[PDB]
Amino acid sequence: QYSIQQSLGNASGVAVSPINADATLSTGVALNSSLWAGIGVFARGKPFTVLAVTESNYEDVLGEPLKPSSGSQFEPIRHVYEAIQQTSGYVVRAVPDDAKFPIIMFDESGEPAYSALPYGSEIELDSGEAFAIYVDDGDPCISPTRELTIETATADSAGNERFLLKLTQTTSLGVVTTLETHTVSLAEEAKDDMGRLCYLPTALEARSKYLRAVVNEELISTAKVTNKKSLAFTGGTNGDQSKISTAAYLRAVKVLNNAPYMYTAVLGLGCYDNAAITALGKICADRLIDGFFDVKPTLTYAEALPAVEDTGLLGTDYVSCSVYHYPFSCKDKWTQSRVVFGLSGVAYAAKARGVKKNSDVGGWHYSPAGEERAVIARASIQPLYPEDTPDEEAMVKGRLNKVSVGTSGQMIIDDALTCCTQDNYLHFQHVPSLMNAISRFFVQLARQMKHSPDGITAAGLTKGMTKLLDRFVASGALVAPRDPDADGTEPYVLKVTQAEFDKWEVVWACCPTGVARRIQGVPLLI
Amino acid sequence: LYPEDTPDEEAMVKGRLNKVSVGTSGQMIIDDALTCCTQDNYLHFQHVPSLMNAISRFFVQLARQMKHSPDGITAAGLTKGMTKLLDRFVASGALV
Amino acid sequence: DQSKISTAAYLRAVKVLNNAPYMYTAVLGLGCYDNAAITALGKICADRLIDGFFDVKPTLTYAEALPAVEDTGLLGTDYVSCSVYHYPFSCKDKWT
Repeated sequence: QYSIQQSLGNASGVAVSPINADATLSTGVALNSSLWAGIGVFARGKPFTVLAVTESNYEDVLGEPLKPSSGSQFEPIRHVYEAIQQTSGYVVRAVPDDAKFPIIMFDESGEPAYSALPYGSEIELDSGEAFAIYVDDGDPCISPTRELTIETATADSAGNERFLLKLTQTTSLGVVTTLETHTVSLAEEAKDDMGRLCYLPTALEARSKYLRAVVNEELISTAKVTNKKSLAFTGGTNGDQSKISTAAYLRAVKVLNNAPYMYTAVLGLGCYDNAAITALGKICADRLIDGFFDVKPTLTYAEALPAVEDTGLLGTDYVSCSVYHYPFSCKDKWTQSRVVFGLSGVAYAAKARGVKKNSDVGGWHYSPAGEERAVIARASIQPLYPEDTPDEEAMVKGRLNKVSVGTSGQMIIDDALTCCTQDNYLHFQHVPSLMNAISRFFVQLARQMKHSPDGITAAGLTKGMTKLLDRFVASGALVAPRDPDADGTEPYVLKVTQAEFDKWEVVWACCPTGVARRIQGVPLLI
Repeated sequence: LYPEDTPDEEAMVKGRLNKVSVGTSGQMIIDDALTCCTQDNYLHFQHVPSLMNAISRFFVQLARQMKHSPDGITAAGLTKGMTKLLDRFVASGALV
Repeated sequence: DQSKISTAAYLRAVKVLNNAPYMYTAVLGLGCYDNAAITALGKICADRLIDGFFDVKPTLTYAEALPAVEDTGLLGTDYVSCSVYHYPFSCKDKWT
């Protein structure tokens, strides 16, 4: 046929305007997905990077669980295991300065040499070294050891010689498995069988998870690789992970702050550094993200209260943050021995269970402390301080959540409170979750409506906000106000004020539902 | 070609990419259809632009014939033709 | 050598295809991975109100697929009917 023009001119031809649709605009936000983020010390992982762990592949990413014999190192992995039973998450690994990774350098002839370098430092190539290969994963080549083999290959039209690199893993007993196989060429312009580019640094950065390579530009032209079998990486050791400086924790927190991925909750994976907890609370307040924190279980009942005040969270600046204390002990599943845990992740599990009760709205109504939401399933619990009882009123004043014995003999979280000094309905965790969800949805929807003529954007904002509020009311989030004489029966009241010519204000008022914490009954005779 | 690796569904939806999956009978299948539209204004779907383009093409072809006509007659012609086309589409189930 | 084709030849072929008396309903990218050619094909699709299908290079991995779509000049509201797909798997040729 022929082209169809648009916005016809002054005569003759006809035109069809582009399709116009604006009342159909909508914003797609899950509002039900819950994800957790945290930092910790793990046996295997890439230092100071955000790593995504799921229910299936978390063990491979984080490596083998740490032995309980070592001090203050088994907590993060087991907290991650407890918290990951519901949803996936993001972790940041912290490493001491003493740790290092191995590097294998190749000469012009092909004679290999071995060295070890710290994680932060960048490698340097001296004269006579064609290139170097190091491990990006950071797992030390102890116990299961990684070995590299080189084989020759055929050319491709242009005569660019290529070779096969094979990385294998060998256990202590002698079991050998093939991990990776790749075809790489020293020539800058090389092609694979399927047409993929064949350059060792580019190929490793594109389709490899373990190895990276750096090639000295001086010796790229004159370099030859011969047949070498079973090249083993030299000794790479991990420093004492029991002692971690505050600077490393701060750097890990800063790295976690700048993460493109979206996470719904922030968890303290066995971190007892006050500065790190304050930074995590600042991140939670900045991102309007719920946060859970744990006081050191080693402290007694009397010493628990000053510990909360020691952390810079007791104030009105951090509202969504919550704290817990758990001084009991249990038994590890992997190793049959006594262990002490921190009550972090169980609260996240309760929150996830409460969220999953609804599909579209999100189901953020339920507090993370209930008869069925929180159960704390563990092998066996032995109290560490018998013949001693806590003070409930002191804990309420200090904003601490305690534990009790359930009807079926299972330990249970009997209260949910946040780190808010005032009693202005904010110490409860039920309301900030709803408010944060509403604010996030409003920000996401308003970001799309930027730079619009007046009137159209008013209708769009009103329609979207009314739909969201109606959905929340239908889900049961909002209840009629407790004062019907002074306040209208409408659960929510929304108003839009243009005010300034370019600025524009929106106000919404909601009545959160009630939480049954104390029940009192009296008998009367008639 | 890349085992032990999984894609991110949400990232693909944000980037307007159509992925593939495994069907019930063991056959690979295209599980989504999206277009290169940044906004979510019902245009990222491929179902609507096809209908709109067909309607526009038919309207252009029919209006090309009715050029240079006295008023009234051309109004009746355009109204009758467009009503017939829209009734046909409604009967076919295009519009709800 | 047909392996290496300059962008000018692709642009000339696209321009020749634009001026075709015959009518076609869809535009397909037959294994063309030149960004300029894909943008020109999308422009033709938008101009003729013709549905278009395009394919990202299968050689890229899952992570690298997303930047490739943004590299092509199709992520916008100007091209609505255009669609893109990714398929990194392999098969066997019937002839060989």
